[PDB]
Amino acid sequence: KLELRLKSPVGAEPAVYPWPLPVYDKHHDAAHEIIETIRWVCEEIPDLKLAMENYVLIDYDTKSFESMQRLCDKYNRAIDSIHQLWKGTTQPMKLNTRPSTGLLRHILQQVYNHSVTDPEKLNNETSFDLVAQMIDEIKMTDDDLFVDLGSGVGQVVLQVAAATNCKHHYGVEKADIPAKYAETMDREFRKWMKWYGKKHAEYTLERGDFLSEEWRERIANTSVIFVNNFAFGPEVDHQLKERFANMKEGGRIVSSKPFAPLNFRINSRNLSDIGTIMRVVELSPLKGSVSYYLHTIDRTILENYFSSLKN
Ligand SMILES: CC(C)N(CCCNC(=O)Nc1ccc(C(C)(C)C)cc1)C[C@H]1O[C@@H](n2ccc3c(N)ncnc32)[C@H](O)[C@@H]1O
Repeated sequence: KLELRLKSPVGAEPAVYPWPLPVYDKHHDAAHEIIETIRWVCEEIPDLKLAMENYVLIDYDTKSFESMQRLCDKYNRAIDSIHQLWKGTTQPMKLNTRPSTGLLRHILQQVYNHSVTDPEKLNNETSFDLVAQMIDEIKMTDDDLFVDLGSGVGQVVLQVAAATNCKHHYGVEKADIPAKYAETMDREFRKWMKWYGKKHAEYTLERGDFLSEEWRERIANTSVIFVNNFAFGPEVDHQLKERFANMKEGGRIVSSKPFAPLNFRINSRNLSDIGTIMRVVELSPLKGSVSYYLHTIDRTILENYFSSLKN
């Protein structure tokens, strides 16, 4: 039990890593998780950054236990010192805050790397930045209800719940492997958010089938749906159209394949198509990453067709 330990900046249980430090995949290992965690805690707390300014931006040897041990001791002592500074007159750091996008990206990486330990069993990454663009574009409020349809190991739900104020966030997933992993991710996410002292809106990861009778009314009372439908066959896409027809006004759907055409002009031969009750717009892709679509339930376009004929 050689070990490295990192103290929480808010008194939660320390993160404990074994030595030699594990490798996650060809591009991520525990050594760098540690270094990046330290650096993010220095951004969280400016005094900490000052206290180890002469240590945080030097490229330690991640293969020497002593070099890594020196980094963690330097950090752990600085934390002890900050916790004393807060005991005095100096006020602590706020505990109600949401994590910045950078920090959240780092947390979700370590949560994933700690939860999904054999990513071969998920055979049968860059989703974070795409989801982040969408979070910036699709404004959400404490009124809204969020769902990720086919939520996987849950990371997109975790991202949105950490970023927005919605009253609730849901993921729904039918396969047992990803649902198993989702339970761990949930566990880890709560651990590390506590560890960093950061807030999240409420969320739930469920096992279930979003095309079932139970989910019909749930979809109808959902105001924000994300669905990566790029590989759904036409049966499933037709099933979802049926579900979305019952959505309240203003309800939003963001997808990769559109559920109604952009050009849709309403006429007598198509007046029952879903295109009659929703605006559709193509959303800008991220330079580095391809088409995404925003559907907003607007029944007034049906109204304007009936008002027009009535003239
Ligand atoms: C590809 C989709 C469908 N899904 C993605 C899992 C991670 N979530 C995710 O990528 N969300 C997301 C990401 C980006 C976007 C945008 C690009 C911004 C539009 C939108 C959504 C895969 C999971 O859906 C599950 N799924 C598929 C059908 C099925 C079912 N009817 N009920 C239950 N779960 C089911 C399937 O078992 C997979 O675990």
